[PDB]
Amino acid sequence: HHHHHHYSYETFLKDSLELVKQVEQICGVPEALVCVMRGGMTLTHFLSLHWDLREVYGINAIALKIENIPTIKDHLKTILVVDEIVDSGNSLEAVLKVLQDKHPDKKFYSASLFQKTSAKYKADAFLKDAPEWIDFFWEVDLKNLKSH
Amino acid sequence: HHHHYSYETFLKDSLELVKQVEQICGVPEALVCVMRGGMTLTHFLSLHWDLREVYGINAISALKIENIPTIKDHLKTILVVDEIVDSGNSLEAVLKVLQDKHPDKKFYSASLFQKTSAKYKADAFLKDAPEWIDFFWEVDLKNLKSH
Ligand SMILES: O=c1[nH]cnc2c(CNCCCP(=O)(O)O)c[nH]c12
Repeated sequence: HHHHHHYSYETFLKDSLELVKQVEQICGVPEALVCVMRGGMTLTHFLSLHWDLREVYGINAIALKIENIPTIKDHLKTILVVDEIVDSGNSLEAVLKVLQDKHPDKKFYSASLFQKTSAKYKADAFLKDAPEWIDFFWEVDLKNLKSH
Repeated sequence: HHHHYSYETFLKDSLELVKQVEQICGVPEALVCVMRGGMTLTHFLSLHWDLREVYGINAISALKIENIPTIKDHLKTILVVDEIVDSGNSLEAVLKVLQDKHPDKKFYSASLFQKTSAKYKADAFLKDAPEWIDFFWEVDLKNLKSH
């Protein structure tokens, strides 16, 4: 069927620097992050430490219900929503919808490492077109290590 | 003196943490990530255990616990994860609010590092905390940029 793409820790570090650069071009350094769990956790960890951001919020998604919706402090105006891949785009669109409804005065930008060209909804910042089959080091490294 | 905690060491430690946690409470039913320190660790653990119920909580310094999660009713065995226990003050305050808000659930804590003189200790930890540790999620990205 489809060929097997893999995203390593070293590629993640290189791309994260480029992601930082592109986010700063579009909205400056964010004042807070919303991590889409689980996919965005490692990325948002690295980004929040790089930008010295202590305001890091989480949000979950499942025909979609968005769960654990954060309540962002009033003085935070520029928020970056972070996920690792946008496939159909349905989850990210729903996440941004509930976040902006709840906080109409704030500006939410979205960033993803990978982005399907066919997605109905695209992140404001993304680095790479998503192939049909790609796995990530946070998914596969532990078990190959356990297998050895 | 200065320890760089690498991605490779973190992988090996994460498997051992899984083993130690399962010995104590079995496989957890959900995770609470202490942000930011527990983020990457909770990401790897939740994927390893195939757990989608992952919650965040914030401990910011003086000390305030913020963004207290509402854990669903059917989840009873919860693992709270952070990367290092120093004084133990922030983990102790996280557990107290979680237990206060969910008196029906059992919360266990796990850390990679724990300093021996900590006033409050995690249920499960792997290594004594040395004088200072650079974690790869803290330094690798600025080091790559600057070299
Ligand atoms: O060597 C270290 N590297 C990175 N971070 C730390 C910290 C702060 N986080 C620990 C939890 C705060 P506490 O409430 O337990 O005191 C202490 N030492 C180190």
